[PDB]
Amino acid sequence: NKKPVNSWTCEDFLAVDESFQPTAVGFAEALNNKDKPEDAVLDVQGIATVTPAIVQACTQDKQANFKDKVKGEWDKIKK
Amino acid sequence: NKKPVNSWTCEDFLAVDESFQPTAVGFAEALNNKDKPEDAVLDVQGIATVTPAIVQACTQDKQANFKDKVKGEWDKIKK
Repeated sequence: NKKPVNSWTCEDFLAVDESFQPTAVGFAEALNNKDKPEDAVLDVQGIATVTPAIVQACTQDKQANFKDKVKGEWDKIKK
Repeated sequence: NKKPVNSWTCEDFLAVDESFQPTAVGFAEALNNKDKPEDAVLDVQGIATVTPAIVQACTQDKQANFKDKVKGEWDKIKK
């Protein structure tokens, strides 16, 4: 799918090759985090921790918005 | 690594473990799509192909700005 990522559903995400799921999550997270991009830091551990929890959350709610599942899982890595 | 990604030089990127380099490349690309997020497109196979080219380019120019090499290699791929 060449759909813009913010339009991906959880279903679209599960279709990406396994080795690249953390990349799709990192991308969605950074694109929508919207804190100043000049201060944006790569949180490898955060992305690695949330990815399986996202594949999990996504499997249980295939039609949800992918970008939205990322934010909600990422809202447990800081809060 | 706590430096903001937009401040990274090639030396910082070469320090990222091989398994997370494509996530770093995709994260850098997302930071450039902050103004109109709903139009950002993630091309996972493109990330897969270009990452090793950026690693090599960075090895030969360690002092250079990381995002600039990301853009340079991606430009050589499309155009």
